[PDB]
Amino acid sequence: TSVNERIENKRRTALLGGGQRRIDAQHKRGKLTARERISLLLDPGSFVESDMFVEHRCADFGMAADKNKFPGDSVVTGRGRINGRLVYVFSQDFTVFGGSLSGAHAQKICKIMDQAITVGAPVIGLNDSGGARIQEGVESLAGYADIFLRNVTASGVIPQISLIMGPCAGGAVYSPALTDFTFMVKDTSYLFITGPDVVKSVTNEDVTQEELGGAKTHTTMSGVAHRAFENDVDALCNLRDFFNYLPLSSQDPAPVRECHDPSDRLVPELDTIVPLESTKAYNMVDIIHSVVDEREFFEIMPNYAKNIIVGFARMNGRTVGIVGNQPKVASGCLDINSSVKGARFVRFCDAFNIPLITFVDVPGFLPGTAQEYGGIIRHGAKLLYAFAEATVPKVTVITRKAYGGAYDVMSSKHLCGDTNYAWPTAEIAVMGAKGAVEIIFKGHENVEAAQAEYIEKFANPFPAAVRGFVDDIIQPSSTRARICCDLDVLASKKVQRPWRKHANIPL
Amino acid sequence: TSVNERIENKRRTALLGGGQRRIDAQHKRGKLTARERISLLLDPGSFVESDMFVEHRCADFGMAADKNKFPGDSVVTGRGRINGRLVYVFSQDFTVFGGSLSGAHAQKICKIMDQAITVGAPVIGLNDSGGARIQEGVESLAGYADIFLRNVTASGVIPQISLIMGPCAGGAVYSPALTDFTFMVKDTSYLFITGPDVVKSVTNEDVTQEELGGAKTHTTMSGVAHRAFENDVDALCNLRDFFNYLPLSSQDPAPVRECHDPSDRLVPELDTIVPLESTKAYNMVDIIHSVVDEREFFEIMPNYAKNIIVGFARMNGRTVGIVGNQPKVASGCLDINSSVKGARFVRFCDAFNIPLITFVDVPGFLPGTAQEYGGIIRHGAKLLYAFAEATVPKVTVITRKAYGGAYDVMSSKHLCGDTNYAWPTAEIAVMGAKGAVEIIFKGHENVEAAQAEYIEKFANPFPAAVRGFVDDIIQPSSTRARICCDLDVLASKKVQRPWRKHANIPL
Ligand SMILES: *C(=O)CCCC[C@@H]1SC[C@@H]2NC(=O)N[C@@H]21
Ligand SMILES: *C(=O)CCCC[C@@H]1SC[C@@H]2NC(=O)N[C@@H]21
Repeated sequence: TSVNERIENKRRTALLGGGQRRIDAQHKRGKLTARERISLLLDPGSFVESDMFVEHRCADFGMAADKNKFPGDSVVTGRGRINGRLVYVFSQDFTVFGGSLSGAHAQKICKIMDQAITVGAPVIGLNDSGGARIQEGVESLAGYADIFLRNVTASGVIPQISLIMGPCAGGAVYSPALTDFTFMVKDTSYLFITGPDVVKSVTNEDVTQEELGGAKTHTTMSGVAHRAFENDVDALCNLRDFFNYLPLSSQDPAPVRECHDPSDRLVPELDTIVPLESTKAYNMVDIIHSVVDEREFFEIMPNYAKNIIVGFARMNGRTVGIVGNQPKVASGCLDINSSVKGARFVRFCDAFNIPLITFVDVPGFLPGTAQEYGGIIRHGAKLLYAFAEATVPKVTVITRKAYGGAYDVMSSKHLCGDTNYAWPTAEIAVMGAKGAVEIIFKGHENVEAAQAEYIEKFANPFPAAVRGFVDDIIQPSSTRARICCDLDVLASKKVQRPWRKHANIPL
Repeated sequence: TSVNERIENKRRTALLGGGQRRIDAQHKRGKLTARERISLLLDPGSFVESDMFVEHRCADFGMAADKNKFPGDSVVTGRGRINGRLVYVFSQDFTVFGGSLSGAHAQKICKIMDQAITVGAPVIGLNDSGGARIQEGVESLAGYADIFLRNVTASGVIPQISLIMGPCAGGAVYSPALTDFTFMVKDTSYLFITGPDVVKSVTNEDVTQEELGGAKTHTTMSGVAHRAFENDVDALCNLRDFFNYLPLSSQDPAPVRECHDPSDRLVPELDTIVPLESTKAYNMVDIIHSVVDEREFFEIMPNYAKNIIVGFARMNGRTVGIVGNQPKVASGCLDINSSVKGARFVRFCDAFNIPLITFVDVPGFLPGTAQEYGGIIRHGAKLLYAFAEATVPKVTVITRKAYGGAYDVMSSKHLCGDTNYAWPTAEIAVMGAKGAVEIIFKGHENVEAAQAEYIEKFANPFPAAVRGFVDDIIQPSSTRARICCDLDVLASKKVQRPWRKHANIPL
């Protein structure tokens, strides 16, 4: 056998992976293989695979046998482009040793992370594993340590996107916790530290795989996964479109893309969304959809902390992040869960120079022992900090209510905001007229007259505007045009801040 | 066997190394072991050994047998102090696998280099090896690559001192080429890429070990080793004293140490060293010894390029570097070899904030085809650059001759010097009076009168001094006091220079 023949056989084996019968199982299971997934993700013909001939060096427990020598060592790594833009990817291959992490496995992933940091290119990981490769022992633990170090170092330098498309257990579960966004695939992906076998052995509780770490749990109740997609093909199609929003590095401005939607059009549909009756809820999403370019909005965590809306959109071609209250759910009140989702989203957009638009309608905080015992004070400070720290353009629109300390938490002008607009129905106060009059006028005669006088003077947007809290009071139909104008002039804004070794968010 | 018993046996094996019989050979050979050498080098009780329990992971060619498992894997690494000052060291142990370099071998060395860079501590290596460990194959080549990368990265950050105390072959020979100073041990150390067996196989020439790569060759003819010491014990004793001159990092000022030698004393011995007869040589070393604190001078490469003197000394407690000509050898003329030694010494002292004192007495360059064919133009530019680039205090004293372009090469005031003094016998000119008059007065009558007129006006230190080339003309007896005064006021001097990615020395 010649050298060239050996090489050709090594290429064909790396392409097959764990063997055709294991591929057949993956397809029976409704899953794509690691190499098929890359072909869908990246532009045709743009993918360049690295280190395809790397094999493990472990010789213990029979691992020195030729029957265990799978070139590629369970990961596909390399670089490519999505719509002409450079991206680094890796995808874990479940057909070789179960997708378990070896020393060399982690290495290959680390090397492309080092290039991505060096050139300033994003990294997308497609995760699917069973955990560490116990046959090597502590080399897989060193593998995890090296990946974790890169994931932390890359934070704020390049965006890191993780899509989980299968099981995930052991140390693998912490890389999505270090990246910026985590997505899952409904009823196909799992994310858990230990399996149901350990849970039942430790505590006398019964649980199945879908209940312990299923995609529905992590997108609806734990707040870990940002969005689950129906299947592998739809998940990668939406991932490509999501990719188009983000810059390649934090040194880059928010991407600007060709846009046909006139920036100066009016939106008459906004003038009557907000009811005059204070106890009538409305859907904030109708406002978000009508303002954003071509009515396209990418919603993050649609099923978790529904009282606050966060997501991506484009206005006049430029990527922006949108945060707003949802009065339809829990009167639009802040709670622990909403503060966690908000702070994380805001922090990402600030780090990568993506402007923020805030739609405020918040009557206060959710009362009760469930929130007080949960540390609502500690968690609420997370959203206040996330806005106060921001140095990217911030445009706030107040649609109806902003009572109490929630006024400042939801990116008020006094946290170094750029512009703040009020709609005619906006009301800014420490509390509603009923509470304020009962406290201010206590024991006096003709309280009912005092109630009428207070409402006429303070139950509107004027006592705040005349003080400099609001820059203008605008007709809702003009909101989009007003925001577009601010975005196109604040984009070159820089501010100074004292030197710090690093930030100290309340956590 | 309990866990504690196993640990105690692992400690005793690491201390023994390659076994008592191999130690016996080392002592028969007149050599100390790697651990005995550290005890001599570092302050008693200050040494802390790291990673004493590390073993190789190679399982091929029988390397998995328990009989090959030597804890420490042929290197002693760790940290300590010399006179209270932190230093990182490693010493290669020849008794385990011949001192050959394994993957893990290089690792352990790299880890202490990473700490030394992080804290700002010097590194001293004691080298003794036979080359790569061929049983591992390409892992030892990766080992060399990682060491080389650290040695380059540390340059200009911490000083790196290498003492070779045994054979050195293969890739190992390049680490002393990356460090700042290389020392050897006479008739015990060797430094060669390939052995005499390869040389005789390639070319029809006979050579022995001492001729191919002996300490005498590298200190006298190739200019690679800075100084050879008689034996292992004397080599480490002089190394400790050398260590006391250098700062721990380039962020530190030149060390200042208690000194009893008055800074303002006169040195009458200098007034009559330089003869009035222009063709009478004198020994520059008598001037150097009489100026420096307590007449202590550390001479570098005493037997190579004897026409130029470089070394370390202290004036008023502060470490300084001294460069000067030696008129005793080749009239004090510059050549290829002298330019190489000078530029390297000057560059080190500048990088680590050690002031320079220059004693100039140079009639020009060595003529002939031996120098022209050797690239005297290219090599002479090395010393000119090394001085011109310097940003540390530079004090120049001109004792007798400075003709031609050599005037500027030997750190003239026009290369951003701080002070420049002339002795009464100094003469600065493009060329001597005889050549200048024959060229200026060609074909004229009464040339002999023109010769007398030229000598009376130009053959002294005045045509340069009246132009601003010399700051003062001083009596030699006051030289030391004048230099001490300049050093104590230039020490806080900083200059600005345009931004550069990196320097581009002519090479
Ligand atoms: C009736 O008195 C209940 C009042 C709750 C109104 C809302 S709920 C959360 C905010 N906190 C608060 O005190 N008022 C707001
Ligand atoms: C006799 O004419 C030889 C003159 C050499 C004098 C010295 S040697 C090196 C310098 N170069 C030079 O032209 N003169 C100096």
